[PDB]
Formats: sequence, C-alpha cells, structure tokens
Amino acid sequence: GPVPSRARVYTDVNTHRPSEYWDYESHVVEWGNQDDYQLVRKLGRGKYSEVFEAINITNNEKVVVKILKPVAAAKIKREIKILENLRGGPNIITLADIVKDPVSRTPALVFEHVNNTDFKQLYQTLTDYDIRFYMYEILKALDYCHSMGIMHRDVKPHNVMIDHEHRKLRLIDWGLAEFYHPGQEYNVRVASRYFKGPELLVDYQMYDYSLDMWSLGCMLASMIFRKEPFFHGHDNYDQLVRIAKVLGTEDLYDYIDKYNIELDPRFNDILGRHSRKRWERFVHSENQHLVSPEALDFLDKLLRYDHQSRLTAREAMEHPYFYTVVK
Ligand SMILES: Cc1cc(F)ccc1-c1ccc(C[NH3+])cc1Cl
Ligand SMILES: Cc1cc(F)ccc1-c1ccc(C[NH3+])cc1Cl
Ligand SMILES: Cc1cc(F)ccc1-c1ccc(C[NH3+])cc1Cl
Repeated sequence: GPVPSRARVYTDVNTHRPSEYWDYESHVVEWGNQDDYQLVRKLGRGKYSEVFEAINITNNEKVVVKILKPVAAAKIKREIKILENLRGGPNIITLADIVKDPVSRTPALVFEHVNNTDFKQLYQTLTDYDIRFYMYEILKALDYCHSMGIMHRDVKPHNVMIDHEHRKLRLIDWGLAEFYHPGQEYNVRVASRYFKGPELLVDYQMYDYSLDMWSLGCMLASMIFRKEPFFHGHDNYDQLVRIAKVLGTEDLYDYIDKYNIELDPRFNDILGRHSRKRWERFVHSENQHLVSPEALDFLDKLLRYDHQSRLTAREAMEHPYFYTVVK
C-alpha cells in the first residue's frame, strides 16, 4: 500500500489550536440581515454559486454576494469557518457578512469588493517586474493560510482578483479549501485540470499545502512562457502525460516508487518514455522579456513531482526571483 506522507511545515497547527478552530461541523453561524444588501448585477455562476455585485445600504459601499447552491451542508460550513479563520490575513478576501437569501433559501456570503482588472489585459500586459510583484503578494496569502493549517486547493488565475490601479491582490474562492491534518486522506477531485498536482493525478490522497505550490508553478509557467495553459491536458490522464513530457518519466517513476503508488494501467497505452527537458527549451523571442535565470530556477523548485521536495511558500519568498521587488 501507499507510503504515508506528512507536510514538512505546519504539521502541528491544527493540534495546538483549540478544537473549535478546525471542527467546522460544530461551528454556529452568526446570521446577518439580508435587507442590508441590494443585488445590482449578476457577475457569474458556477457549479457551486451565483455571484452578484451588490450595495450595502447601511453605508452605500460595493460588496460581492456569493449565493450558494445547495450542496452537502459540510462544504458550506467548512468554507465559512475557513473564511472566518483567515479574515484579516494578508491578501485574503474579507468575508464581511453571512445572510440567508430569501429566494434561494441558502446562505449568501458577502465579501469586500475588489475592482478586478480585466484578466486578458493582465495576462497580456503585466511586466516582468509586475509578475514578480504579484507572485510575492500571492505567496503572502499562501504562507498565511498554510501557517493557519489550511490548504486552498484551487489556486488558479480566476481565483486571484487584482485591482491593478491600486496594486491590490486578493485570493478568493475558498469553497474547496480544507484544514490540513497529518495522516488525513483527502479527496483528489480538487483543483482545475491544468493546475492539478501530480499527487492528484496519480490518486495519492495524503497530500498537503504543497499542492498549492504546484498550482502556483503552473500559473507562473503559463505567464512567463506565454503558453496558456502550460500543461494542456485533454483529460486527467493526458494531464499527467503533458507533465511527463516536460519533467520526464524517470522522475515520475522515482516519485511513485518513493510512495509505493502504482499508476492506473490505462497509462501503458499513452505515457511512453520522455526525457526531462531543460526549462530554456520554452524560451523564445516573444517571451524572453519575462524570463530570467532567477525565474527559471524558481519555477524548477515549484514544478517538482515530489510534493515533499517543492519550495514552501515561506522559502519561495526568500528566492532571488523576488530580490527586485520593492518591499
Ligand atoms: C441556482 C440555484 C440552484 C439551486 F438548486 C437552488 C437555488 C439556486 C439559486 C436560486 C436563486 C438565486 C438568487 N438568490 C441563487 C441561487 Cl444559487
Ligand atoms: C499576476 C499573475 C502572475 C502569474 F505568474 C500568473 C498569473 C497571474 C494572474 C493573471 C491574471 C489574474 C486576474 N484574475 C490573476 C493572476 Cl494571479
Ligand atoms: C539566456 C538565458 C539562459 C538561461 F539559462 C536562463 C535565462 C536566460 C535569459 C537571460 C536574460 C533574459 C532577458 N529577460 C532572458 C533569458 Cl531567457
């Protein structure tokens, strides 16, 4: 059977905090007044919620309302508890209130509003300096939540709001976040396909905070190499093959052998044998302005099969790639 794994950092956080901190099923929700909020426009809808721009009529300030779709009550209580635990943390979205929507008959989470700059505009115009700057801001959010015993598990550009005019970044959508408990087996059906860590793709359930660092590396690779997404799988199986065409199959076998994981035999028809590639192979005249030896070294330390070998968020903050960023 699989060899167990533990995070190399923040293993004891949920042990030394009181049970009320992580026992989200026991949490009693403090309900606000739904009449304080007036929905202005629908911003979007996903499989878990409908999101609206709204106005808080007690102070005329813009807010964002996330009306939850009915799903297992445990998922709703977990997101609320995580948001309350992390409130006030660097670059963590602020949960302002929780109200009962009269129409949906479900909880509606009210958040601070972020004037989110167009994503296409950010992807197309962020400079080398801006990418370093915002990556450092995301690392502040991730080290904070990991230090608080929480893994986000859905790190991707759509979950990072940036108000570029005010150089303000917030990490949002904590609906897939979980408390990290050493030895716990987690559901591998988390994160969006292109951001899924190899641990999810090989069905290794005893993962930890380091899953977020893989997803962060996928974001950085796409951004600096101008290749959206960087690992472009047609499905979850082809997703691992796309990773193996860059990182190589020999290091993939070293990883699964270390943890006594067997690949699904369906990989025999599609995986093949691939050498590890040098990161310089992805550099060309249209992305060279965003690449540096420091960017490649940093990327190499995030995009590693072995989840225990990746840089932690706090180690990543010390990396030479961020020396140019004004602190
Ligand atoms: C979209 C959805 C799906 C459901 F199964 C139940 C409720 C809802 C829902 C209904 C109305 C609104 C607006 N208050 C929002 C939602 Cl999530
Ligand atoms: C600032 C950044 C840096 C990256 F390396 C990769 C992606 C992004 C990014 C691009 C657009 C958005 C807007 N939702 C957010 C982010 Cl984090
Ligand atoms: C030529 C090279 C080789 C590497 F191994 C890593 C980075 C670089 C490099 C150095 C400077 C720049 C300018 N922004 C770009 C690159 Cl790819």
